[PDB]
Amino acid sequence: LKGDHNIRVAILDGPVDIAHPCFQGADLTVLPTLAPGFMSAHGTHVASIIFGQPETSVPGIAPQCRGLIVPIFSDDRRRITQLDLARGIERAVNAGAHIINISGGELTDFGEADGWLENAVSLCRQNNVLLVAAAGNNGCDCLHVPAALPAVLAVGAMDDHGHPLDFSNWGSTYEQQGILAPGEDILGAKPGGGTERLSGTSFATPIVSGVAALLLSEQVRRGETPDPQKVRQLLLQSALPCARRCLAGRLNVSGAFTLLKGGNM
Repeated sequence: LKGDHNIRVAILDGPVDIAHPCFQGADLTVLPTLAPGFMSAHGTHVASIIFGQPETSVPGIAPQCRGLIVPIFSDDRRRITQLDLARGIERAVNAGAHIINISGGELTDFGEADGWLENAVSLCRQNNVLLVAAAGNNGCDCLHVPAALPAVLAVGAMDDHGHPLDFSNWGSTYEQQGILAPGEDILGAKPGGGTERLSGTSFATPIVSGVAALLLSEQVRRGETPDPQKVRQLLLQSALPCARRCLAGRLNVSGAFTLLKGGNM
């Protein structure tokens, strides 16, 4: 119940401290940084939530999955453009990612995006790759991209008691394609060593990516072809009611696994 090395999860972000103790034993491949917001800038923390090893300072959700660390920057100090993100997504698709985790995003009018990014996200849809992205922390009837784009799984933040956090964005498109996941005081690794608990849709997002990876890993165990876009559908269909701030509902892992096996909740 800890993942499968045949299931590939990509982290698209800023720098990731792969020397952190929690990644000792993790199956992590770092794609090279190429020649010349969307970066959460919590790359180490985000990655640890999925791939942190059992018995280390950060136990991850899917420590047996194959991780791909994909830089979406050339220089970490420069604004990440939509083309920077698009190229990162394409690199992740080309590397065989099943799931692509984007803990960053930008606030928009109503989820519009320019051509490069729209096309990169459509490529995921066309190739059955699941993009999971942070809803944003503006606390309004608001949409981020890539979270609000077609076939993306948007992720909002709820507290320990299952209530939406006030900062988590709740624009209407999220009602069809967003779910709430734990996003208050989520444990993760600090670059340079140590750990910390942080709050935000950036941390809720990798929880969902990790759960999606576990669902795909169970498909493998069942002798079924991994199906990232069906997994998105199952996470949405199994989400529990809390009203607009609930999005499609609250992440429901047991319900998702029940639906995965064709059961009923």
